[PDB]
Amino acid sequence: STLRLLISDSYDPWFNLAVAECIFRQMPATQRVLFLWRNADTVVIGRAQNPWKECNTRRMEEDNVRLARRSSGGGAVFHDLGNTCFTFMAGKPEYDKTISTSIVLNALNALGVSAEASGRNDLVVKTVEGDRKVSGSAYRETKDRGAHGGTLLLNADLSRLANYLNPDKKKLAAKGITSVRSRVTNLTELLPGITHEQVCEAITEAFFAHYGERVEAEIISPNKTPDLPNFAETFARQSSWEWNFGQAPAFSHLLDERFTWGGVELHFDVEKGHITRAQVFTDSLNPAPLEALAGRLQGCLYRADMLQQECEALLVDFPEQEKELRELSAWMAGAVR
Ligand SMILES: Nc1ncnc2c1ncn2[C@@H]1O[C@H](COS(=O)(=O)NC(=O)CCCCc2cc3nc4ccc(O)cc4oc-3cc2=O)[C@@H](O)[C@H]1O
Repeated sequence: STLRLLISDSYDPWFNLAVAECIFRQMPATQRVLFLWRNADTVVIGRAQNPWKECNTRRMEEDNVRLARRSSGGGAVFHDLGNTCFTFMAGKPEYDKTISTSIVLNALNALGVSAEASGRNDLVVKTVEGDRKVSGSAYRETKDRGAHGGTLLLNADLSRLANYLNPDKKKLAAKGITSVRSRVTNLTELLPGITHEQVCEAITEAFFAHYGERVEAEIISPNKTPDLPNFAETFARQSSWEWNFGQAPAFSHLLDERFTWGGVELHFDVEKGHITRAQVFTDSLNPAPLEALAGRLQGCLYRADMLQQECEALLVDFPEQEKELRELSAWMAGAVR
């Protein structure tokens, strides 16, 4: 056949992405793939985004909310079990992202909701409060293939959506794509009790309709590594800090705090998750260890656990300022989460 339908029973955002990443390559050029999946408590960012800048990476860590960098573009979005994800995969030149959008759109109309796409990749319903966003999307192409993945806000926690997508005021000069903040709502406010299964059928039946074929859905299990080319390597890298966080565009961070022993200001040049340069500005009466720290951060990870390593390594050479340095390491680690 020409079609392929995949349903994920895994909620690991890293897992499902690794599946697409393995389906996207393994896919025969003549094939047309639909992928239906969900994710439990995650903030998903695009390839060219800065996690610390686009979402509350600190709040997520406190609350065990995973961060995932999708291979496609777009902005930062929050995933929750009331958030349905789809992914249409075709080959060029047959591939068109408007086709997929219409399939989803037709499917929505089959359910009794009347929405239309807008912007670059939104999907907005007309409500009493006006226009509300119930979906977004992002795309990925190569020389011969294509992939249009998107969401659908069925019954996500809108509170946690706002809470994690509202980052701590940080002082950042960052390259990359920034998110386009829109007003959102849940479809359950429109079709009370709409579930993930009900939606999947619509998107599936609309997919089967526009193509005229049918196929039995292939189910993926979480308790088993799917039989895919280099999945084990894919799922491993996709899950790494070096990808989700490291593959952020080059940026800079300005830090400041007024301690009782003086004020300290830090400038961080970060690239591939690594501090390429640290500069200290202080009015402390014993600035020698701080000017020394500035050098010791040459190449250090932009992460709270490695900064504290370098600080507890500094205490050895400068034992007199043990008190002052521990306050410093405590603050420095909390500003980079
Ligand atoms: N879950 C949500 N759904 C819809 N809207 C949401 C959500 N959370 C917060 N929002 C609100 O709207 C804004 C969307 O911002 S945005 O338009 O820049 N950015 C976007 O619209 C990007 C949408 C990305 C959707 C997406 C597309 C994908 N495409 C893929 C394509 C290929 C592949 O292998 C994997 C893929 O995985 C994907 C995962 C995905 O989550 C957020 O800032 C927030 O105010």
